[PDB]
Amino acid sequence: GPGSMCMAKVVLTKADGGRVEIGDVLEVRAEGGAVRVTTLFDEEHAFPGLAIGRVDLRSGVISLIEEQNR
Amino acid sequence: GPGSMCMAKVVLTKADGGRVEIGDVLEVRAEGGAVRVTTLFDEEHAFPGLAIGRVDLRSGVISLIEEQNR
Repeated sequence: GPGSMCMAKVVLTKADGGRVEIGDVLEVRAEGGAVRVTTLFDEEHAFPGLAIGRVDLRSGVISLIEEQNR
Repeated sequence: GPGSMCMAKVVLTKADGGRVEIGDVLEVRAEGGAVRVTTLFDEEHAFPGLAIGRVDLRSGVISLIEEQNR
């Protein structure tokens, strides 16, 4: 495979129209009308109004999508 | 090298109470009404009524859940 190894990364778009990325994730979950995600920094994030849309293991990218379209 | 990236694996539960797995996946996608997933064999799969529930990077397990709970 590739010349080195890393954990996955998350990417999302806010209701503000801005974007956020989270590197070195240990886990991601769709739960309670939100996405939760946890890192090797012992930090945990939460993003309401999202769901897990795509997982691309060729590059380790996890793309989130808005669960509402209104 | 030594050390290199490796593919995830998917798990899901059927309406019969049995379970199904897909090993060494290149990609997984959700479309709200279904999940779809592709392997290193150039073989692709589809599962209506599911969505992506979690991605656990500690083990490489992707787990699917039912898109309605009613």
